[PDB]
Amino acid sequence: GRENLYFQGHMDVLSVAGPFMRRLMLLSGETVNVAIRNGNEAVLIGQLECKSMVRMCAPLGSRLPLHASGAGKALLYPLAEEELMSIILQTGLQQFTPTTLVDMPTLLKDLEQARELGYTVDKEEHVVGLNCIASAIYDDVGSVVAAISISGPSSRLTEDRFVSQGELVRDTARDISTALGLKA
Repeated sequence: GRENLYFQGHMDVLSVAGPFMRRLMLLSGETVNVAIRNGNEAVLIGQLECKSMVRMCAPLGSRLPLHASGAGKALLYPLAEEELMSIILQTGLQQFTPTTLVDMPTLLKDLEQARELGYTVDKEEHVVGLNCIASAIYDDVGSVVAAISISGPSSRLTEDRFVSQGELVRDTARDISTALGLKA
């Protein structure tokens, strides 16, 4: 079912996300990605690149770590601690950069913060020089079905912009969730 990469629910998120991905790319100036959970990794299924020659440009289908990428963490923060414990038992907490979160308590502390703010921040935890800011997309029952993120060079998506961009990503995710809920 939803464990299939081509699951219709995933495609439904893509079908309504277009307009919002466009607005987010324009307002943030960075590449916008849509990821879903598959095989205990975050897989990029939608993307809209920004126009800058230097940017994030992983291909669709790229598989990202759930505990170390912004997109991955956005798929994790809505989950109950028991499910999180289950996932990590199987994936482990591979270190990708010098600051990756590789301990369960720090990871949980970070996800609790993202749940309070409605967005997560990945500051070079996956790829050196790449910051990712992401937020969960939810279905009619409040379950997380996907995540949207802006990803770009750490020198451009700087710390002084995390709050303004985080709120824009959260609002964007919120609108996608709403659009997904419409019966057209």
